[PDB]
Amino acid sequence: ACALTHCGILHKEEGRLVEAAESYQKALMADASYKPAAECLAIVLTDLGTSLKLAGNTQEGIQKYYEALKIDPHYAPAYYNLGVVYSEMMQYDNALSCYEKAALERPMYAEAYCNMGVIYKNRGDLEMAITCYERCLAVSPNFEIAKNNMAIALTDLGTKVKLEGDVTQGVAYYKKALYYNWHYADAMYNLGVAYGEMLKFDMAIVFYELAFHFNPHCAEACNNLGVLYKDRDNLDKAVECYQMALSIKPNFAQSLNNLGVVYTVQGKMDAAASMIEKAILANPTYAEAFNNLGVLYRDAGNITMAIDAYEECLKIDPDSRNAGQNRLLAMNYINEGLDDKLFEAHRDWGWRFTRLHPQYTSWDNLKDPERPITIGYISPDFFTHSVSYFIEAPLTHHDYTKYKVVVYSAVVKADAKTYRFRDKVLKKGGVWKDIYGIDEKKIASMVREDKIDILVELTGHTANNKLGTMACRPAPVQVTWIGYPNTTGLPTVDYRITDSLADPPDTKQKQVEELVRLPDCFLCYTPSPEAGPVCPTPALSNGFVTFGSFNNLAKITPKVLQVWARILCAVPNSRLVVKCKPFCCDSIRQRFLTTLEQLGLESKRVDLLPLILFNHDHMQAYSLMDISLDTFPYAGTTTTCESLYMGVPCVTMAGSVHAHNVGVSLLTKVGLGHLVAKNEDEYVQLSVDLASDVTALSKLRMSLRDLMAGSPVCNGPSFAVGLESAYRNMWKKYCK
Amino acid sequence: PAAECLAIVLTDLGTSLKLAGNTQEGIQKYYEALKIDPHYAPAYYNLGVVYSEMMQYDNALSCYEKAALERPMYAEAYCNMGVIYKNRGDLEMAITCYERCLAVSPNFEIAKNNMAIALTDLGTKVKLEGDVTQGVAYYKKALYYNWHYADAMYNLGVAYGEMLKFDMAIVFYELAFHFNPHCAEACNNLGVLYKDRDNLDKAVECYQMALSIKPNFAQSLNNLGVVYTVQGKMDAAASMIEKAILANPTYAEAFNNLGVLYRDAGNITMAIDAYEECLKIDPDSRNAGQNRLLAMNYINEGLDDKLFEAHRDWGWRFTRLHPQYTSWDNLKDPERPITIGYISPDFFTHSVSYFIEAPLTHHDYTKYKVVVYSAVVKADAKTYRFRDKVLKKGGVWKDIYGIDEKKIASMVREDKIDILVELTGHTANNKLGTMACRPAPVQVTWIGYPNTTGLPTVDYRITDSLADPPDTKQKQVEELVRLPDCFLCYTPSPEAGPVCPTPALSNGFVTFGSFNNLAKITPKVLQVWARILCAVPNSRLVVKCKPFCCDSIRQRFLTTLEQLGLESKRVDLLPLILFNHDHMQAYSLMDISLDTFPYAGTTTTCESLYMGVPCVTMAGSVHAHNVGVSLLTKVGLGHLVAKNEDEYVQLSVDLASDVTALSKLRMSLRDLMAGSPVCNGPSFAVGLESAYRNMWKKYCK
Repeated sequence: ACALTHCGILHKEEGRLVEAAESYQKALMADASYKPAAECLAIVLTDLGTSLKLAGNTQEGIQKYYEALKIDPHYAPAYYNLGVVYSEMMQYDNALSCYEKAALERPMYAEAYCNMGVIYKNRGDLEMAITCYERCLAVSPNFEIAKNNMAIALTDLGTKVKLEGDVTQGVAYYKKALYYNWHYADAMYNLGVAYGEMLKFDMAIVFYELAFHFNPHCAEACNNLGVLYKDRDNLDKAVECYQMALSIKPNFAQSLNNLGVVYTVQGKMDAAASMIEKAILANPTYAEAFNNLGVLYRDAGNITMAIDAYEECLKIDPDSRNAGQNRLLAMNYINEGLDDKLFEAHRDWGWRFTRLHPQYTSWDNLKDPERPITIGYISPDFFTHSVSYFIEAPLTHHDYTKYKVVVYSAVVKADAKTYRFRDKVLKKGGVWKDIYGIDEKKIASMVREDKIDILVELTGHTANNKLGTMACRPAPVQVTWIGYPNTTGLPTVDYRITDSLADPPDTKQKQVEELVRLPDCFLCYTPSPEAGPVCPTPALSNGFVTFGSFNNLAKITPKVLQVWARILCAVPNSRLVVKCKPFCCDSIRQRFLTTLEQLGLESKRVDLLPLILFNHDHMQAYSLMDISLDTFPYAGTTTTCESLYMGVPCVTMAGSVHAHNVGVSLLTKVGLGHLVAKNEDEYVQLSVDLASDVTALSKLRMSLRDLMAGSPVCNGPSFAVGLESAYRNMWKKYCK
Repeated sequence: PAAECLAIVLTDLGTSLKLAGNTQEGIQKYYEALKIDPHYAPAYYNLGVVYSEMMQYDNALSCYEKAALERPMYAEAYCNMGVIYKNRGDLEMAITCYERCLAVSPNFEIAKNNMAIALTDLGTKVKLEGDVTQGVAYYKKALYYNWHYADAMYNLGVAYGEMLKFDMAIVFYELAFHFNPHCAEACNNLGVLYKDRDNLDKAVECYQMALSIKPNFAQSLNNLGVVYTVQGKMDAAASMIEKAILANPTYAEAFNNLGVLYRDAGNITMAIDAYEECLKIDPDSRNAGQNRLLAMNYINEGLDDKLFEAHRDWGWRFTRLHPQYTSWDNLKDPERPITIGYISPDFFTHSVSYFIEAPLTHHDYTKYKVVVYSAVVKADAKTYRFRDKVLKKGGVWKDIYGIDEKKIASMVREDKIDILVELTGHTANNKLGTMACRPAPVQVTWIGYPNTTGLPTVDYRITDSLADPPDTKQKQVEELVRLPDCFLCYTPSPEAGPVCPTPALSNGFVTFGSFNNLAKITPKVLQVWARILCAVPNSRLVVKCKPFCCDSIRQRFLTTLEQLGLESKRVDLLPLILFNHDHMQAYSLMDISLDTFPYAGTTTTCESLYMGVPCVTMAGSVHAHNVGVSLLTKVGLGHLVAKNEDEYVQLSVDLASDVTALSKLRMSLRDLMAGSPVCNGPSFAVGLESAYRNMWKKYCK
């Protein structure tokens, strides 16, 4: 048997398997119990079966493997090959059983463990497959394919666990996946998004960049990265990121929408329109694209089409918060108080939102009417924003020994003014909380944990508002004040602060909040220290009066254009300068000029200026004009204050709604009530009267800065006293 | 407008003159421009550049400061200020200048890169001060502006290694290499991390790469030498460590590793020399001191008091820099469930196991509650068998691998251990530092070391009256407690298999053999074995030592034997056998076991006697020498204990002269031992229990 076995081995080494197999079979006939001849015969039979498999004789291979296992069951590789055959024909139970038996006979044959793991993974049993790979690597820790499959399974498991809400375990699984494969793009991208979701943007960026580096075709990573840079106001990088995403996936609807948004912010209106329309074509059910289209139309002054786009969004997504709030905001630009339809719409939206949220019902605030009071101001606008020019007044002038100030800053990107506010608040003993990216319900929990007395929301239905916090009713008194000129539609909001001129006692505009009228002006402008000097009246050097307006375009309704055309026709050799951010786009400028021409006014006189992002020169630009014409039915607020502070008389119009009467309030309280028109005809008459005299106009210009500084509009202390008294009255009301 | 245009043209003229080498004329034209326009920033930028070129950094700073004041949107000026401050060492002002630069120009790639550099240097500084978390934060901020800044990734790897986040450290070292393949340090650290995970092949790859980048990297040379030592490539390890020593003569750890290699290779004298060099470089090197003591134990006949002096000195100093406890809440009760902790890292298939298993198997739990402190690095079926055996009887098993020593002592205190028994000694991965803390009221050493521990804090050493006779002259430290019977209870494995027929009966020649490790086979034992083999016609010696896997050691030993008068053909050198069964069966290859001196076998002698291979031993004046005397006498073979080399030779010749008697004795030896006190588990358990009780009584008194 020994000689026959060695002859068979020698024949096998030459690959002449047939005679070797015959020799081994003869040896088995000579001495069956010779277990080494049996082992060699099983080996040769398995080699024959493998050759037959590779030759396509799969059934003959099966037969040879069964023969081998009849000769030497212990021969694990025959079980391995049988398992492979069972797997290819999808007999997964037979395959797994064969692999398990092979692993019993040979527990160090890693490749079987890997194949079991792969098969189980294809069946969605990620945990079992992972265990199989783990034991495989316990047998051999360098086997590549097994490391790669372990990384894949770990990433799939981390994603599965994360979608169940355990973000931390998902992150741990992704980190382990990168341990088994440090250049697995999927793991990196998943980590990037998990980190981004948990307010860790720097790491998120690094991860998205790595994911793109290792997998250039991860268009999703480029899109996400562009979004993250956009939120950091690095618009150029966002532009490149989205362009790359579209170079990999031209029809990537998300990149189309996001790039459209970025173009909208930059004022490139035509490009924004084109990209959002492409997004709609790519995904007709992409509601957010409709919302962004509505925003684009609103900024371009096409309010009707903006409302239509928001309505399309709300038919596609009834719960779209952004569409509803932007719709209400857009309606505020054109609906003058005649029909109580806007108020009903706000009420209906508020009832829907109050259904979408369960508020609190009790408060632990000690009901002492005379104790000090904790006032929280909550807003995303504690940066260089219009609202910032007014909230600065109370933050500086509160008596902090009686009204403890808490600031909830949701500012996406701080700046020197945010830091200035925090420094003032902290130096006077106030709490400052940055709450960007924190769930609204967690905001409500925080507000309740901070024991606030009066919560003042300053945003209303504008961008990045926190009305979800207000719906929880975390505080015992909720107020809106300056960010929005109409009712918010929240029954949980108790009061809206105004004055007796913005909302006369006989106002017919219905609102849910009780109006709190301050004795003076409800606004206290804090002038920028960079305002610089007043320039001489241009009329003295140009000989002609230049009217102007630095309001937005959504506020300049066709009717305003008609009235301005009447003004310019009634005053020979006069000019109009209009500065707004979307004039950069040539198409919008052209439509605006054509609209003015249709009213019979020669475009040449009209100077349309785009926006120049520079505070000092932005404020100094009022040296280019002589008389500001306010817009209606949405009066200016900050623009009127800036005009007055520069010495430029500003003519406003009175109407039936708060947004219309804000200009009346400011002008009357600064002492220029003779510049408040009641109707379009008086508006024209007042403008002509101002234009007819230039020396008195120059004296007025030279006096206006000092007049305003001496007025209630700049009397920070008096405003603070009045506002504190109002708050105390609210508190006493609460105690009763 | 004319003044502005003239200033512009004069500045262009000055720049051309500078590029033409007329630097002073350019400076003069720039000053003329600044007289025509004190606000023309480009002139200020030029002045700053030239002032830097002449290394007049203060004027450059002042000029770029006027440039900042005139207009706050000169990104280049802020960048240049940051570079200048970085050059002066100040990183705060540099960071601030770069921050302004990025505040006016965010996408300024140069300013991002320089900000990343400065942030990484600052993180390194802050980390060097102690605050590692802030260092990590600075490195992450660096990876924000330069996500591919390899140095930030490497330094993160370092910090995570210090933080013990080994998986993240691996990832960050691999990324560091990917973004900078010249970072040989990253390669080295990655390999180290992989070695610590018992993945030797990857570690070797990493070190070979580190050396392919930096051939004279001393650290990588040392680490690769160590890895080859673990793999047993003696010559390779030697060469590597020698190169490391040549690259850095103050790399103490390289000397320690060289000493370990020499000791494992049996070259004890030069191993001692290497440890002395290490202790010359670092005097508190725990590893060098303990390896030195262990190595001295292999060749030191009791003819001096230098070994005891060295042990006492080392122990004294060690304890000196070592806080310890001073009070115990252990109830002073002589009739209670005294808690006895056994602490050791070698519970797996190790020589000690074959003896410590006996008490674990036969120990009255209802009186001496046993707690096990297993510091095993890698467990196995035998570890699990021991854990199960202890547990099913009510013992407490605690795995303590990878826990700080002081925390081990604290845990022992919370565990209310009464008698703490250290079973390791001056070997490797010992916990003698825990013993120095004296966490338990009684400290005992028994089987892990054959000589004094030198620590005064250890109270007792377990022995018998044969290994350490009452009149022994060896001065030690601990109090000798002599058990009545053999201090050892061997429990044979269930893999010993049958005793086979006598070799001398079938092969026609007597074969001597030894399974002791090579470190114990001192030349003085080779000469004696050569005399034995010359005295016995047609004799064969079989030696199986690990280091023989390397052919160099085999050749050297064969040459040494040939120089002594023994034909190398007459010498059978066997390497390590992979499996237990056949390794144990290898006792069929010899007729007589030869014990070594001045360090006898312990486990090997018991194995030789269990397989039927009569053993000849030598008496001496040290425990390690007399262990063989203890075993043979207690088995009943005291007539096989020589008193001198001449008696050793005579006994070996006599045993070889009567093949018949040898065969009979071997056929009887297994049952003789099974009936002997060596295999009388109950009697040993009773003796050890009585000894513990006596120790406790002494303590309470």
